[PDB]
Amino acid sequence: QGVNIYNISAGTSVDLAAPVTTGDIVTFFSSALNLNAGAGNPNNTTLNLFAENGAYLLHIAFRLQENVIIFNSRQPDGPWLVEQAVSDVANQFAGIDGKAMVTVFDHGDKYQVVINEKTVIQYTKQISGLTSSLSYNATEETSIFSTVVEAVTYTGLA
Amino acid sequence: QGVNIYNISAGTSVDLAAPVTTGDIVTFFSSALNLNAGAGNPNNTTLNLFAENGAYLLHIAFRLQENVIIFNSRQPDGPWLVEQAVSDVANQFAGIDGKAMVTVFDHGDKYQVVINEKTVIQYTKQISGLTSSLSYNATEETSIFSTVVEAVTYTGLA
Ligand SMILES: CC(=O)N[C@H]1[C@@H](Oc2ccc([N+](=O)[O-])cc2)O[C@H](CO)[C@H](O)[C@@H]1O[C@@H]1O[C@H](CO)[C@H](O)[C@H](O)[C@H]1O
Ligand SMILES: CC(=O)N[C@H]1[C@@H](Oc2ccc([N+](=O)[O-])cc2)O[C@H](CO)[C@H](O)[C@@H]1O[C@@H]1O[C@H](CO)[C@H](O)[C@H](O)[C@H]1O
Repeated sequence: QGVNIYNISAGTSVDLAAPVTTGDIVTFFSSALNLNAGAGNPNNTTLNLFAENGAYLLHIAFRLQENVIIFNSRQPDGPWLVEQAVSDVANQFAGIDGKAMVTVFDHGDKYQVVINEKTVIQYTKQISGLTSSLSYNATEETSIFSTVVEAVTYTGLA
Repeated sequence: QGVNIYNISAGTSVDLAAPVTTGDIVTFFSSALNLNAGAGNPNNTTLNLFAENGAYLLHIAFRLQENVIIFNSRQPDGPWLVEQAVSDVANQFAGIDGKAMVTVFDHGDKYQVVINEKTVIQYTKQISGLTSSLSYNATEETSIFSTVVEAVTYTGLA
């Protein structure tokens, strides 16, 4: 078992030293929380788990203006697949201010997403595979998280 | 599976909403790092996993003056057991400044301790059982970590 730490500036991605597979965990840590950020176009912030081939295994989109969190997947150079949506952004974060954490458990055929201590969705995968890189995209203006998001992975758990 | 967050002021402990058992994980996060803190008496900082009966399942002691990290266990109202020691404190933290994280994996008959990304010890348990509370002890003067340490547990993984 191992712990890997990464620092992700908004708009960039990182390649993992250890891939995330079934039974593994990834937690994104934000040193800030701005639920009053400007409107998204349409996203304020997105967090993503990528396959080495470029596929979007899991796409987490926070949209304040639409007050919802979208979950989707997408083949390397393909169209976005079936969107799953959880309504009420601020409710998922309630209980903790000025910071936040987003955790994704890889349960084989589903991705469990947890905001702080709250389970937000049991996302049935539309695309399977090993997560080889992670990303955090947003503008320095309308992101709900800090400029740099810390990612910690817990691998080789199974 | 669930995520639980706790904030631990130095010298206090917290009771877990979800106990940590075999296959589970606990990570202590410090917002500071002072490897130049005053001498310990003999500990500068200790992090602990407790059983509900008060037993010290795992005791992690950081001693700058002795430049070593001690690992031990202790029955509720019993003597300290066999000490395990890893030498060179600062080396375990090398690579990251101003902050740190300490992770403990409960592997059934052993506790794996990881400082940041470095595995420090594969502690063979001297006392088994469920971890029901965690603590972070130190003086506001000679602690190597921040005044408040954030603890995150990942339970129900097995
Ligand atoms: C701008 C916007 O709200 N895009 C949404 C919208 O789809 C469109 C596409 C084009 C236009 N337009 O030319 O005016 C408007 C809306 O709804 C889609 C779902 O039906 C998407 O939500 C789309 O945003 C895209 O969502 C995907 C994830 O599904 C991903 O987050 C993309 O980055 C995002 O643009
Ligand atoms: C002060 C000190 O260095 N204590 C150490 C030492 O044991 C003693 C006990 C008493 C005296 N004394 O009356 O002068 C000096 C030293 O070595 C022990 C191991 O052989 C311990 O390391 C002890 O510290 C205690 O360690 C345990 C864990 O084993 C725990 O961290 C206690 O909080 C700590 O005091």
